[PDB]
Amino acid sequence: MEPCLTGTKVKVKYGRGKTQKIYEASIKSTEIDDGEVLYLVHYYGWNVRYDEWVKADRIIWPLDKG
Amino acid sequence: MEPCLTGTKVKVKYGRGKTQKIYEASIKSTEIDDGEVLYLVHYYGWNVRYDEWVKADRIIWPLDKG
Repeated sequence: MEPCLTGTKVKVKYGRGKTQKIYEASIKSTEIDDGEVLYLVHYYGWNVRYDEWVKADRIIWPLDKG
Repeated sequence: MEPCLTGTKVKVKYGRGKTQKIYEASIKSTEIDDGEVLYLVHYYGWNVRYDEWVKADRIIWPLDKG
C-alpha cells in the first residue's frame, strides 16, 4: 504494498519527435541511480518482452494513487 | 517491499532562504496527487510528530537504491 507506487496506473511517453506516442502502463518496480528515480513499466496488453526501465520524465502520473 | 522506494535513505530540503537546512530522512510512503508524486518522510532521530508529506523537489536522492 500500500505505501508503494507499484501498481499505479500511469501513461508513458514512447519514441521521439513526430512519431512519439503515449501508452498506458503500470509501475512494476523502482530504481534509484545517481540521484534520480527510474521506473520499470509494464505496458498493458503488451508482451512482457516490452517491459522497460524509464526515466522519471517519461511518466505521466494520474490525479490520484488509486 | 523490494520493488518500492519505501525505506530509501534520502536527504530532504527543510525551510527556505538563508536558514534552509538538509536533513537525513527515510521514505515512509508515497502519494500521487494531481499528476505529481509526494513522499511521507521520517527524519532520522526526530520525533514522529515531525514526519511530513513533501513534494518531490524537496528530496535529494542517493546514488543507489541500497
